[PDB]
Amino acid sequence: TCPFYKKIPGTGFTVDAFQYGVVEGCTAYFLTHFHSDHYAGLSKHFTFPVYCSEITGNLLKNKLHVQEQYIHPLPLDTECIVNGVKVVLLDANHCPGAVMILFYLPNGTVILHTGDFRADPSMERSLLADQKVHMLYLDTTYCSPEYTFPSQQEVIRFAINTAFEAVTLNPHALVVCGTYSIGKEKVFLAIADVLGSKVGMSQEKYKTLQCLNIPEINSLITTDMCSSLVHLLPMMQINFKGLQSHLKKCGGKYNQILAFRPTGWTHSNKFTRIADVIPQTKGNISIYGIPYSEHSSYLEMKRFVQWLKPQKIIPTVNVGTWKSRSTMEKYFREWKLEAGY
Ligand code: NI
Repeated sequence: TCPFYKKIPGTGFTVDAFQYGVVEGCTAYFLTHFHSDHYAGLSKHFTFPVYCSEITGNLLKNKLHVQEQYIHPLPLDTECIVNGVKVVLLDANHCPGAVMILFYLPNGTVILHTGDFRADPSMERSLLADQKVHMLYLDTTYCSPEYTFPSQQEVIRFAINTAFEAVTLNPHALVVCGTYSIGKEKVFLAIADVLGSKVGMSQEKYKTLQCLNIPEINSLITTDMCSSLVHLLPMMQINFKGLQSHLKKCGGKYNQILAFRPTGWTHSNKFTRIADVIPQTKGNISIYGIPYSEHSSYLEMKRFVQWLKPQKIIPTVNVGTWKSRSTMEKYFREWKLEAGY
């Protein structure tokens, strides 16, 4: 059944709750972003109002064929009325079109639902600064102190310098980048930009990217693989078997692959710096795992919450085990005692 952490009290609303059938008493279904664990259940047969960002609405229409009459896109940073309740969508610094949702309940309670987010100090100067938030529905994906990772900027700097050096040493090297969802477009776009290439990809992936309102996108991507030296493939294909196979397909245009797998966290982060990352190599194939995250680190999450000072926190991730739930509740209490709220 629909879990309680997907329901917004005092409303008829649910958040990211499309796989339970008809949720009894739900008058409006919000969708924070277009990732499959969140949209699971939507299709062209859905006949209830869906509230979301413009970008998420483009992907619902074009990829899932949800009918236009049920898609209700809202602008960001704008007070809107939904079934009689004031809401605001805020940028979540996750993947394209990803939002956080502020609900202003008739009784005076204010609720923030983060969806999936990567907390950032810039959020401390949004419409969040303007009033008190009583309840926080929090993306706790990396809510443990072992989860450190570098800034997105440091990671992109590493990838750009690595690719540029490899291809300048060998003009017959191909660069490959893995993907299985929207998000992390900076990795492959930044590398293509430094090499003066477009990124080549499948028709299905090109269609997905043309939904994202990225400026000058027609200048950066293509379905012509032959004219491109940065290829996107399914993340599943980013291994030695899959990459050897792909190299055969390029008809001796290339004699070397340099591949990037943008992982979330991997336990080489507890020891190794970004400057010190090395690839796995077999023959003329090298694979780099790079820690490009679109979720908060433990420290970024802690700063956000100690800034916001909510009265109650409801985790939305890692809620399935008692040991996880109990550990998270211990960090929340530490945070509150250290900061004094
Ligand atoms: Ni997500």
